[PDB]
Amino acid sequence: SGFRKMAFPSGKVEGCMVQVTCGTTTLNGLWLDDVVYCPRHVICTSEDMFNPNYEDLLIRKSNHNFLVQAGNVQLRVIGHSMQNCVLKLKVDTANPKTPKYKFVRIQPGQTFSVLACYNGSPSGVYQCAMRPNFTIKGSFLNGSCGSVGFNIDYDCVSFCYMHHMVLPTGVHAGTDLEGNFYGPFVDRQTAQAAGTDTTITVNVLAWLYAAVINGDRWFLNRFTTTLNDFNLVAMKYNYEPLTQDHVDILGPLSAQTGIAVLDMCASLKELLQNGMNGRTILGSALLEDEFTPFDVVRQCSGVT
Amino acid sequence: SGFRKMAFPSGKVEGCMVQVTCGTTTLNGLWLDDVVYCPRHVICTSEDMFNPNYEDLLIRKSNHNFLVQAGNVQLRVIGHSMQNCVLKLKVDTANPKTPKYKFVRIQPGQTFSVLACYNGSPSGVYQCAMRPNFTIKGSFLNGSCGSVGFNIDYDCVSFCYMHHMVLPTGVHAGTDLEGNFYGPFVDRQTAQAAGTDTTITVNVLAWLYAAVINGDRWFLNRFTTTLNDFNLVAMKYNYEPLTQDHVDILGPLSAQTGIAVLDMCASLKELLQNGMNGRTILGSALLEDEFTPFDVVRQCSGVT
Ligand SMILES: Cn1cnc(Cn2c(=O)nc(Nc3cc4cn(C)nc4cc3Cl)n(Cc3cc(F)c(F)cc3F)c2=O)n1
Ligand SMILES: Cn1cnc(Cn2c(=O)nc(Nc3cc4cn(C)nc4cc3Cl)n(Cc3cc(F)c(F)cc3F)c2=O)n1
Repeated sequence: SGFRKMAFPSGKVEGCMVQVTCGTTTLNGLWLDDVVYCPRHVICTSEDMFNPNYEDLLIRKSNHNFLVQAGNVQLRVIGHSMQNCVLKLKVDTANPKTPKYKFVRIQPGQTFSVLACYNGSPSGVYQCAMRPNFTIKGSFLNGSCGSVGFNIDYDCVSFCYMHHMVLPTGVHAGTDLEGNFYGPFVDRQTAQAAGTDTTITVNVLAWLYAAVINGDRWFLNRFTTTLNDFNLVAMKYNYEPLTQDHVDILGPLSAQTGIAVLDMCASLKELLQNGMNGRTILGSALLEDEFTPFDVVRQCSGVT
Repeated sequence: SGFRKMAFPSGKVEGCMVQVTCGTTTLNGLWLDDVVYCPRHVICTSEDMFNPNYEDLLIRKSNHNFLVQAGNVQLRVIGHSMQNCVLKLKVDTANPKTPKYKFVRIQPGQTFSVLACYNGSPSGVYQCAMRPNFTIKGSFLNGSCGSVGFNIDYDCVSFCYMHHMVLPTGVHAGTDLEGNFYGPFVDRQTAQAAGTDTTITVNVLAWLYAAVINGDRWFLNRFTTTLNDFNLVAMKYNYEPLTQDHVDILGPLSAQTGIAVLDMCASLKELLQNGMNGRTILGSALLEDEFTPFDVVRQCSGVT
């Protein structure tokens, strides 16, 4: 009962966060086994940030230029290498708190938990989604560079995001853990613009199901639509088109609830055209698109 | 930049969660030093839950009736005692992962993070507020009894909530860690009703400040009101009355923003009377009342 923006427990990640300083530039890094992963922007002095030549800056550095602090313990840098936009600092000590992990790239519309960190120190946890324009609507202040996003699958942490920068619109941009940006951005301190964002339709439908599971039923009706008639309406309102694979993903919720996907699509059509008229769904007055079908199952049926 | 429902990192609590079984009844408990704290409802068999006589049930038990599992490790119960609605199971091993901690009772309107647990296993983290009617709007399934709420002050975990039960309306009720209920509830499986809830006015004002800090300014105006004129309007709309101490708490946000509290109160007056007319604030179409003034400072200025 109830429905909240729920993050994954963050303890397994917290013991991996460290602080990385290179001269007067400092940010967060991720310590797994005997490697520390962090944004390569850390080798920039303030003069280099606008237009860095990262290959040039890196060859001018040595291992002792890199200060890595894990709490009070200092870690000895014994090697360094660049992989796309991340720096890999080999250290002399393997992190005894290394969880089982993997590096995965997520798709637009998927959700993950962020551990926001400052000076190597975990500060807070929240859930967000990768937007279709490859930015996230995070909550980050100065000093959060290197903070990570992750999911938990049983025992295993899947890292999927490393925070790099803020865009002029206030949204955030970053890379996967192999250093490849999400979206068309580059790691330099310039004004870069995001493409126009759209609403994640399958998620809105997942959330309507969650509402029906929690006793909000006022928006349902008899009608059924077809994919094509729906998608014609979706596009007018800046919603991602719906596919057959989307419909199939919503299968478990369809079953548990007794409402066909195309049945629920007709309700969504109505909500889009007529609005909500001061009514709320799951305590919201807007259609919420940052819960996936898996988030709903996890919170309305049970997974630990 | 950005604004999210942010929870505290949960790692320090996660290593304290255990599973407590007494016959066929099972729930979560909190292992600190050599004590395990859990809801006393665990000594009820299914027949006892409607109208337990807890003093009777407890004397009929012995230490070996209590199965406590910390992951795979079983803990040896060497003593038991009841304190109001919580059971204290003394065990033979002190939890090596015990953080610095304290037990504090929170006031209505304050916020805290919940670690929702099942079978002793941490499942998710979210932030919520204690409502003025002493319930919380949580997200909990069967098996979450004993889950805890907490805050973090530097190094120190302040535990403030132990989850007991769900009410017919879908909201949740629990105790502090000394076993005293929040609100007029009792730990038995009967239908109990909550008092009528109200909106936490000081929090709504804290959130309007957060919006101004993040560039949402459309709702501001010239007018100033007085406490008395505002409180006259607040009460018509089921808002908690505002006090001088509330005004003082909003001091830091007033300063950082250049907008007097009574200035912001006039905007809130307008929003209450005219509504928002399809505009949003911080991505919400409702006035949000579950961020305290301290939550806003923490997320818009910086505290780790
Ligand atoms: C407001 N906000 C929201 N998210 C962010 C993230 N972020 C950040 O934390 N820091 C950045 N630049 C740095 C300045 C430094 C000054 N010192 C002493 N050390 C510093 C280290 C960093 Cl990383 N930036 C900007 C930024 C970071 C990049 F990694 C990048 F490739 C381009 C950029 F423009 C930043 O966005 N701040
Ligand atoms: C849907 N929901 C939302 N929150 C809750 C919390 N909660 C819970 O998890 N369990 C409860 N009763 C139990 C049944 C058991 C069956 N077995 C085998 N073991 C059990 C243990 C418990 Cl605790 N309840 C009900 C409940 C729990 C109390 F602690 C109480 F004092 C009165 C109550 F009515 C419950 O609300 N479920």
